[PDB]
Amino acid sequence: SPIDAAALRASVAAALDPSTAVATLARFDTHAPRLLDALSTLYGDHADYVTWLPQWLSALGVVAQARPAALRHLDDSRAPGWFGQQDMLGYSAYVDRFAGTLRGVAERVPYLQELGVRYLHLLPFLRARAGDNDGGFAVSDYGQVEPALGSNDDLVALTARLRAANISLCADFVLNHTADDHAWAQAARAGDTRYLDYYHHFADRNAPDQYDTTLVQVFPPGNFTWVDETRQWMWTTFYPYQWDLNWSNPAVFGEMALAMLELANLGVEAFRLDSTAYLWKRPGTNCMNQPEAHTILVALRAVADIVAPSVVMKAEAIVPMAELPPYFGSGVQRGHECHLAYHSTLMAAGWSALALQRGDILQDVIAHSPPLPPNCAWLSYVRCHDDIGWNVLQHEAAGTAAQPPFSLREVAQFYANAVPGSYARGESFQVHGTNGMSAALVGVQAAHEHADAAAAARAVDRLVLLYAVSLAMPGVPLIYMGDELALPNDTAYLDDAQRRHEGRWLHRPAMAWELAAQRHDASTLAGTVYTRLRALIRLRAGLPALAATQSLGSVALGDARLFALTRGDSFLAVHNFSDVPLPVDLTQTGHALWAVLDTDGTGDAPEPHTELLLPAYGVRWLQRR
Repeated sequence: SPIDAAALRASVAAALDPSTAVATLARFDTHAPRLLDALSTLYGDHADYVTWLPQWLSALGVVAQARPAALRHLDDSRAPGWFGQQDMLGYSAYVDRFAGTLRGVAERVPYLQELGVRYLHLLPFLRARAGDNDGGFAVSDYGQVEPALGSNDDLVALTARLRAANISLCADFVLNHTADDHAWAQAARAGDTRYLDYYHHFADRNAPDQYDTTLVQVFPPGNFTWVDETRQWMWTTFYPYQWDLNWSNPAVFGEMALAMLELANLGVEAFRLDSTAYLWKRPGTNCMNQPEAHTILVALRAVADIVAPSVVMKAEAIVPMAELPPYFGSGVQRGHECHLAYHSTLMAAGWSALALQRGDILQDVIAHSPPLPPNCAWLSYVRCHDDIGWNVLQHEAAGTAAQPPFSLREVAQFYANAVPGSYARGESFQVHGTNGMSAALVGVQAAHEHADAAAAARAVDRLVLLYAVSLAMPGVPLIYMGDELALPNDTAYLDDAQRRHEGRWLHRPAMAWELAAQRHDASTLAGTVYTRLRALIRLRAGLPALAATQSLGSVALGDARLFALTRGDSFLAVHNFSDVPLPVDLTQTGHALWAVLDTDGTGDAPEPHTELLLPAYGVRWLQRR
């Protein structure tokens, strides 16, 4: 048998230089049983399995051999769980909006380094469909930088610059579907049945019709598109020019694993795995969140474990926190799937708590946050390139006997300025999500409109408060580009025939480097925000209690306006989500004489306290000494 365990190790060994292959073959021996078990489960009976597996493993070995020395070094030196250390801070941005090009990004590395960023997410920058391309999410080549943004050489140079600054690049890997002008799609359109089989194709409406009875439409239109060139119905979950890959075909698994490693070899250190819920289709289901989708992620993780162990696997899935634990792996796979998942529940709860002046909403979220397996952590965030999806908080909004319900529509209408008096200037997305920048959402725009200096200062307090919550979490707190300067909404897109249909442009502004130049000027908005965030980031970096290995807990306080969380046994963070100054008796919760840290940037001590008086929207960080 060509696929004997021994012959499989041989397929990989056949590509490696015996002299630099010891480390790779050792990791193969460790992780291959898990990988091969998963591949067998997925593809064991596929007609091409036996002929596919050995040559694919050889191709994997070839890509492993090509792994640059500088990246091999990270593989060898990075400890498990490195991405959850307390000095980890993240930043998410579009390449064009941030600095135009990959070269431009490289030139702004010192800005990121000074901010304290160790984890940089650049939104989709790989070559994407000609014309409409779903904001870069319709990918035409997983192995080539979008030319208007730069070349592969520029990416190599950028990641080398990033590594010197101790920064890790995170890139999107759109696993579920490709642009219809991807090379595989073009080969299908040219009649090559091998590549046609890289996608889901049907000669007539018979199966699509039946699938339509159980599928949920994402863009209410359709899940299938007739392609005249091939005269087939193609599965198109999202836009008609995005064809769903056929993950039941092992060739597709092989190709995508290789594309991942080839990105890693250009210096990508973390993969935002997108649209993973849709990877597996099963007749008679909604074709979402099938067990096989996780098995695929397990297999990809094992490939990374063998070839590029310093790489991080991140689930993109924006869902209620209760639905996230499967991404960290189930059963013997626990700790062997995704390293990271997004804490969207906490994000939405922050905004809700702020609008309703109810810290108890956050208390509840922390109290029920899923425990993190070893080498797993959260991405915590306040905003992102998408609208705020309130739906993740549906469960909490229903409330309980001990927790009063709240209205998600009331929160959304607040932020869309749909009720008189509101300080927010967001907009409803075409319960509907909310578009807008953090600064416009917390009251900065409205304060300016009213020429109100006091109201602007309260807005800043709210912004810093939301970020403080993220910064105390186990994992990577992720700053959305420009929030560190309180960048405002961008309305110019309304005048752009090509962009006006897309409301999310409101919160996708270009970086204003003239405001960035003001970040140390305490007398400016940019400077006040940046300095206050830096104070927290600096403290975070010096607190081992905040590392992802340490516990996360909540402390119930008598007042629903307050919110308290603990990290490990030596850190406590107390928050006031109201506009009223409120006292806290530390002895009530066994925190008497804990020291108050200098979160504001001068008190100045720190000193032991037995009680606190928290200003409106206030944050206090305390350490056990």
